[PDB]
Amino acid sequence: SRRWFHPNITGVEAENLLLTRGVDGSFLARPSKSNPGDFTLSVRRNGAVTHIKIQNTGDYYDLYGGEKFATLAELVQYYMEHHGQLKEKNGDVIELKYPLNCADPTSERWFHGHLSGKEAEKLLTEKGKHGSFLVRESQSHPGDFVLSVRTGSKVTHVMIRCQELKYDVGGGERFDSLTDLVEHYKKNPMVETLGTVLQLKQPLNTTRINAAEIESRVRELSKGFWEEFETLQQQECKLLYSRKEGQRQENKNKNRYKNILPFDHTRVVLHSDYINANIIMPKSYIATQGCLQNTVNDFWRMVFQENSRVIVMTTKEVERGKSKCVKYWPDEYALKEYGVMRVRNVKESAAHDYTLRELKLSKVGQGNTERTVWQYHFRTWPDHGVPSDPGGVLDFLEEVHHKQESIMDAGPVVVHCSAGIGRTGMFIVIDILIDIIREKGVDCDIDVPKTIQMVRSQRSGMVQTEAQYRFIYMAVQHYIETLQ
Repeated sequence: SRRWFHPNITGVEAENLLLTRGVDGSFLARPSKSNPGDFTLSVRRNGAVTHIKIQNTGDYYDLYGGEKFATLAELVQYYMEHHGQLKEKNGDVIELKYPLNCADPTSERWFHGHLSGKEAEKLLTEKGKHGSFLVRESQSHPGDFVLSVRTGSKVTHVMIRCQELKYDVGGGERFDSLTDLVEHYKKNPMVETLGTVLQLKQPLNTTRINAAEIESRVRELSKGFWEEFETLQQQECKLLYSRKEGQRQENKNKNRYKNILPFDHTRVVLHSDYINANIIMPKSYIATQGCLQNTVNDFWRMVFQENSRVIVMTTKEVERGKSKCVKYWPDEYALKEYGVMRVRNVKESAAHDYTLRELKLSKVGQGNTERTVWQYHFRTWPDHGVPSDPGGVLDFLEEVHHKQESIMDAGPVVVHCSAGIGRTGMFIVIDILIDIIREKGVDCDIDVPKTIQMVRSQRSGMVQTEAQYRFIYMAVQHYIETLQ
């Protein structure tokens, strides 16, 4: 529910809360202030609390003394089911049982704060349609709040009272949080004495902009990005789709990371049929993990079957001493057979930021089925964080786009890194956003969080860090600004 995630809590605070309001098996998750980017899973057992690090360095969440995951939500779901798997001192097992809910509404899409009554009516006027709503703090009766809704023709305002940390609309139920209050009236709408029904359909969109004003939006978010990224993160519980196929005993060894699996509904099916990969539709894409030694034949079968002619590799084979992907292509001028798949490395050309490999791909025994597959291999991604300038990624992407565009009836573009969710998500999203622009010019509407959220519903946790989030904005602004 993401209720168990507390965006504005301290470690000490976390300990008090679990100790007073919680019980054994209670837990919560919070950003770690012991060096940002991290997160902590705070859990109570034996009348005491332990804090457990989870790292995200761009590729995944790594629970210490636990598995690797695509989202915190998937992490929590996994340990709230599979009991005995979450171990403490490499021995003691901790049980996640009782999510300790957060009454802090800052990460809701519908929540603003700071905002005036009039600036509310303007945005609900400019941007809103039937059902759109927001909550803001009352300025006139401070400590209270106001819910404003459009019936798109009309803006209605409802006072929300805070009475010793409980919320009400002046009668009826007193709720533990504004989220509960909101969720209650989204399903149990209010009626005006007059007959109009206040449907709370969708929160007001405060992220879609005209592309011509990304310079503006960025500087605003630059003193911002975090609240917005976190608002998106809070939406990940809506995205817990089934991932049964990757979880079969037969398929387990085909996954590089056990718990980072493809959604059943968008997975690439091989005509065994399993590969850890998904179709991403916004030009379509396939997002996949870096090959294992034992999935290389599957990888090429996939490329063949889908008629993909471009492949984008966003990782070095080894980074920070860790293997990310196995070399799955021939030396230059060599030919190899991968099961029934044959690939020749016809030529390589290095540029500053990447290497290009021209590969010929075919089924063994059927030379009529040959086609040129172009592999772009991004080599300059840094150890930590993201690149300083987006010019590299950009020229890389524009070059990829043009190769794709110059081949008739080309299939999806295959994008991968290691888990296939971090840089992989970041590249696809950037590419989707620029596509819109090359088509519709500069006078058009783009929406970063919503675009990521659309992609997240097709493969788990696409775009992993706030650092990748910020980078997307920088990348698009750059492209915009150099279009003049």
